[PDB]
Amino acid sequence: AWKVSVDQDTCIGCAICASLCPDVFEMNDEGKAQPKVEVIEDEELYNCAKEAMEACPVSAITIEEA
Ligand code: F3S
Ligand SMILES: [Co+2]
Repeated sequence: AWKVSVDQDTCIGCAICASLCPDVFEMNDEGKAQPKVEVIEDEELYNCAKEAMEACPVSAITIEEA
């Protein structure tokens, strides 16, 4: 279980995330990333989403674990 989130104020619509890792991060009505999933449990999906996080220029991707 890894829930993903994206601070809506930090984000600039740079869009490395939607590339890179597309099953996970999708560009909303106002050009700010959002996730397509409320939970990730596949690890290869996770990998791509952590990749995204390590990459986002303004770093507004936060992944989370329970
Ligand atoms: S800028 Fe926002 S659009 Fe994605 S790559 Fe960073 S979270
Ligand atoms: Co389960």
